Amino acid sequence: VRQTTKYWVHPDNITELKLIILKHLPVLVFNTNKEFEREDSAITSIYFDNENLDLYYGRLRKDEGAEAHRLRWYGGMSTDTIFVERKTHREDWTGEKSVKARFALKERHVNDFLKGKYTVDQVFAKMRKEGKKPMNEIENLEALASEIQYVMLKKKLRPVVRSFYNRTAFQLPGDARVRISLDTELTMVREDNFDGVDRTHKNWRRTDIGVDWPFKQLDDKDICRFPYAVLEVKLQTQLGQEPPEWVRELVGSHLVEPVPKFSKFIHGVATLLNDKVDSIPFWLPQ
Repeated sequence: VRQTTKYWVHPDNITELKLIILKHLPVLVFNTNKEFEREDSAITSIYFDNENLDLYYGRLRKDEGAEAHRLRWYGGMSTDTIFVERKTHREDWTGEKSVKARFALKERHVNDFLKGKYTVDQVFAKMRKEGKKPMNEIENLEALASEIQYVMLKKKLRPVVRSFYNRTAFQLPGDARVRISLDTELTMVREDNFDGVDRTHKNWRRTDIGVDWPFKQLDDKDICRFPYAVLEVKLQTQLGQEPPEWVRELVGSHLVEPVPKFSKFIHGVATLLNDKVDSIPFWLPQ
């Protein structure tokens, strides 16, 4: 049985919270000398929606099958691999869950792919040629890309909001019993042109910022500097036991504030496009 929960963490409780976790879990690092630079922690996502904000409303109301679409990269602006990600909301008798699917695209192909000029076949030509991945897996990835490209064109999606944050990942590899992420410097930035400002100049992302938090060059109206860290806890508890006592103690402690449905996408839209949206998540006033 797997459970996911999200919490806010006041800046005054961040260090103390880290000390508790690191007592039990290692931090993942991605260089072999186990040294890391400032940009290594960065994760940036460009969320797409249309001018009616169809996707925002779908995710807000938690419609069955409501999709969120985002283009994500890890690290700094030299990063060339862009993840085209789709999150789907699911509900049934067993309860709730989030389903994520993604495929990878070189940066220089992104615009052209989104316009339907660069086809899915073209996208996966090198992958098929290589013969590394089994054919069925390739055909299923291509179906994913076709579905995403179709919605993008069909619903006229465009860049709307960017989330940026630094993520620390606490996890002992090959052990999913407990996985914890702490996101700091959380920021949302406008990427839309809804007020007539062509923020991306028809690129898939603005280029007047990189990962240079705190992004002092942005106009105040374009940015939301979130005050709290966001903590996410992914448990895979073996039926029919309970989650580790240190995990339970932690989540129930004064250190964290549970915000079950929290969503950086939804927070960004509601905060930055406040005069435009007609419904608001319940972690915000009304």
